Amino acid sequence: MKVSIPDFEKEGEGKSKHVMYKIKVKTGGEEWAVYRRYSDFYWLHKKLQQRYPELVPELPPKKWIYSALDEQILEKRKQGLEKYIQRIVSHPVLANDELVVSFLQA
Repeated sequence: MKVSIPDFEKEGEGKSKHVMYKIKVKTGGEEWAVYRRYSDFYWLHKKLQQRYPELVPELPPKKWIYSALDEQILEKRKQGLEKYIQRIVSHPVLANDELVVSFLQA
């Protein structure tokens, strides 16, 4: 399983600016995308860390981000979340964990 995060996207209203990260997932000759917020990654991390504290990599940190205004902050978070999820899928045991399978397919 090969994963990457080519882009982030802002979805919603104007008052509920939320940022979602587009995760591109390849396995065999199949490819699809899922969209996930930082808070989705944070929940995944906390639950995985309970199961496999030895294997879970460092998650990019929580931040006060004003209005999602700062794209420079978002580009760095995108990059960090990409390294994070790549590291997860590099461990067969995590890649096959039901949480991760759901995270990457739902």
